[PDB]
Amino acid sequence: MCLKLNLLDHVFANPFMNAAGVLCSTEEDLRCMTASSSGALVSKSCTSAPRDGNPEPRYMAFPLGSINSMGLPNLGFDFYLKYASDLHDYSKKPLFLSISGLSVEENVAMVRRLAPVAQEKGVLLELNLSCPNVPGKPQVAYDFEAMRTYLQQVSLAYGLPFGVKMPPYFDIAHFDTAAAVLNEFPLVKFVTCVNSVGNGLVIDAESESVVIKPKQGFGGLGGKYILPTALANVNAFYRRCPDKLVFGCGGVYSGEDAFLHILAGASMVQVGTALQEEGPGIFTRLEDELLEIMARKGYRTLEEFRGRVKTIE
Amino acid sequence: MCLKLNLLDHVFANPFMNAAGVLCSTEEDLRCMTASSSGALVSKSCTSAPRDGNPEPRYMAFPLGSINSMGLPNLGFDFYLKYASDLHDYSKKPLFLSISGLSVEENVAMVRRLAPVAQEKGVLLELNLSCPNVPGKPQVAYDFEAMRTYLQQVSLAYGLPFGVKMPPYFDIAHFDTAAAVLNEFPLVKFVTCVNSVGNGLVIDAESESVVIKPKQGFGGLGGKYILPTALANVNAFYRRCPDKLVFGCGGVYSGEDAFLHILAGASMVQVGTALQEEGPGIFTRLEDELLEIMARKGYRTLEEFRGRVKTIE
Ligand SMILES: Cc1cc2nc3c(=O)[nH]c(=O)nc-3n(C[C@H](O)[C@H](O)[C@H](O)COP(=O)(O)O)c2cc1C
Ligand SMILES: Cc1cc2nc3c(=O)[nH]c(=O)nc-3n(C[C@H](O)[C@H](O)[C@H](O)COP(=O)(O)O)c2cc1C
Ligand SMILES: O=C(O)c1[nH]c(=O)[nH]c(=O)c1CCc1cc2ccccc2c2ccccc12
Ligand SMILES: O=C(O)c1[nH]c(=O)[nH]c(=O)c1CCc1cc2ccccc2c2ccccc12
Repeated sequence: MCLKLNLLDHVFANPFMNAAGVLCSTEEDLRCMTASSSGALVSKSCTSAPRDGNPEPRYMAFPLGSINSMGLPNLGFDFYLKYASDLHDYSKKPLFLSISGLSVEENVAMVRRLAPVAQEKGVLLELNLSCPNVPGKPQVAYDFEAMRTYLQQVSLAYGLPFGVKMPPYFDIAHFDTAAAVLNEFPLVKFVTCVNSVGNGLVIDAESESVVIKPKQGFGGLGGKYILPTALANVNAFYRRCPDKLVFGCGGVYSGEDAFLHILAGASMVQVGTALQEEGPGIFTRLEDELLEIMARKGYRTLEEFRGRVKTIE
Repeated sequence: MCLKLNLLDHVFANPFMNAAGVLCSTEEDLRCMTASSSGALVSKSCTSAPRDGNPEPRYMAFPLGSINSMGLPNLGFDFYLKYASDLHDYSKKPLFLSISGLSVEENVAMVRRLAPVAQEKGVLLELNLSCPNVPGKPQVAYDFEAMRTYLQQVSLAYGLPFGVKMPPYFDIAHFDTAAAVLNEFPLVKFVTCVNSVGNGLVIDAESESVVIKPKQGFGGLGGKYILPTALANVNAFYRRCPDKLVFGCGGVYSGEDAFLHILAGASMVQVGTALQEEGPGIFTRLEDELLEIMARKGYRTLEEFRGRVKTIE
C-alpha cells in the first residue's frame, strides 16, 4: 500500500502539500514545510516587489472554515527565487513557486527570470489567476479574455511546463469556457482547483461586527464551507482537461476529504485552512487516515481510484 | 414585544417565510405553509406548463447543508394562479408567487395574466433569474445583457411592483454591475439574495458515488455551507440598492442566523434547507430565538438594527 506519485518528472512521497498562502511566506515557513511529512510545498504567491499586505485583522477562522483578505503580503520575487535556486533542499521533496503579478507584464518579468532556475533545479511554477486585474474588472480568471492574454504571454516568456491556480466557478457554461481556454495552452500541465470562494462575509452576532478589517469585512472563504464547491471544480476540470493533471484544494481536513478529492480526479491535494489551524503535524494524520481508508477498501495505490467517482445510472 | 412589520403595502406578523421551492409545490404544501407561524409564503417557481422535473434522487441533505438538481418540478402556472386567485386566505398572511419561465416570452405571458390577480388580491411576484439562457450562455442572472432584457420586458408587461430572486455573486465588480442593472428598474422593489450556490458536488466516501442522479451529481448548495455567501450578497445589494428592499435567503437554521441576515440588511428572511429538514415547526423556534436575542440586546424593533452591521475602523 503506498501513497507515492510520479508526475511532472518528479517523485512525491505522498499527494499532500500546503495551499499557497499558508505556512509559506518566510524562510522559516518554507524550512518548516520542508521538515514536515508533506509530499511537496508551494511558496507564497509573490509580486516583483515586497508587499506589507492589508491592515489587520485580515484572516479569521471558525469551526466551519476561514475568511481572509490578506492583500498578498509577501517578501518579493527575488526572495522566493533565491529560496528556489540556493536554499531549498530538493532531495527532501519538490518545490512549487507561485506567482501573482498585478499585471501581465509583471508576471512575464518574473517567469523570464524563473525559467533558468526551473530548468536547472526543477522548481515548478504555479501561476495564480485568481487574482486582481484592473480595478472595477473581475479577477483575471473571471475575465476569459484577460486569462487568455495572461496564458499566451506567460507561455511565450517561460517556455516550460507550468500550472495554474483557478478560482471556483458556479455555472456549467463557465466550466466549459474556462477549460477550453486552458486547453489552448499545452504548456499548462496542471490546474489547481480551487482558490477561495470569493467575497463572503462573516458577521459576529455578539459584537454585531464583521470580523476582518479590509473591504468592509468581505473576503475569500476556505475550509468546510467550500468542500463540495471544490470537489465540483476538481471533477469538472478533470473531465474537461484529459491531457492535464488536476490538483485539488479546498475543504481538506481529513484523509476522507482527501479521498474524495482524489476520487473526483485530484493528483496532488493541497491543505489551506486546516493547515493554518492545526499546523504541519496535519500531514502525518492525513497520510495515516488516507492509508486506512485505502486498506479497508483494498486499494494499493492512488491510481486505482483517482477520478473513479461513480455517477448514478 | 412582537416582530410585526409592513413592507410593499402589506402587513407581516414576522419576517420569516419559506424559500421558493421548499414546502410550496402542491395545494397541500401551500395550505401547510399558510397554517404555519411564518409571516408570509412563496409558491414554487413555475413554468407555463406542468413539469415532472429531473430523475430521483434529486435532493439530499447532510449535516452541513443540501444539494439539489430538482429540475423545476411544478404544477404549472395555471395551478399557482388559481391558488393565488381563489384558494389562498389573505387574512392569514401575504402570498408571493415565483415564476421561472424558460424564456423571456414565457415569463411575459405569465406576468400579463398575473397582473389583474395582483391588483385584485395583492399577490406579490418574485421573478427567478436563475432561469435558462441562449446557446453557450450562463444562467440569465450571470449574463447582465439578458438580465436587463428580461427586466425590461417584465416591467413593461406587468406594470406593477415586483421582485427578483438572484444567484450569489463572488466578485465586487459583479456586485457593482448587477446592482446597476437592477437600479435601472423602478418596479423592482425587492431583491432576494440568494438562490443556491451553483454546481457543487457531494461525494459519499463509502459508496464512492455522487449522491444525486441528474447532471453527474452536480447541483445547487444550500444550508450551512452558504451562510457567509448569503450575508455578503445581502449586504452588497443592501448597500448598492438604497431604494429597494433586500430579502435574505441562505443558511438560516436559527434565530441567530436570522439576526445576522437582518444586520446585513434583510427585511424578510427566507428558510430553505432548514425548513425542508425540520418542517414548518421551525417558524415558531426561529421567532422565539430572534425575540430572545433582541431582548438580550435591548432591541425593541427590527428597524433598530437592520443593516447596521459594524465595519472595523
Ligand atoms: C491566509 C490565506 C492566504 C492565502 N494566500 C493565497 C495565495 O497567496 N495564493 C493563492 O493561490 N491562494 C491563496 N490562498 C488560497 C488557498 O491557497 C486555498 O486555495 C483556499 O484557502 C482554499 O483551501 P482550504 O479550504 O484548504 O482553505 C490563501 C488562503 C488563505 C487562507
Ligand atoms: C429542494 C429545493 C428546491 C428549490 N427550488 C427553488 C425554486 O423553485 N425557485 C427558487 O427561487 N429557488 C429554489 N430553491 C432555492 C432556495 O429558494 C434557496 O435560495 C436556497 O436553498 C438557499 O437557501 P437555504 O440555504 O436556506 O437552503 C430551491 C432549493 C431547494 C433546496
Ligand atoms: O492575498 C490574498 O488576499 C489572497 N487570498 C486568497 O484567499 N487567495 C489569493 O489568491 C490571494 C492573493 C490574490 C490577491 C487577493 C487580494 C484580495 C483582496 C485585496 C487584494 C488582493 C491582492 C492584491 C495583490 C495581489 C494579489 C491579491
Ligand atoms: O428546481 C431547481 O432545480 C431549482 N433549484 C434551486 O436550488 N434553485 C432554483 O432556482 C431552481 C429552479 C431553477 C432551475 C434549475 C434547474 C436545475 C437543473 C435542471 C433544470 C433546471 C431548471 C429548469 C427549468 C427552469 C428552472 C430550473
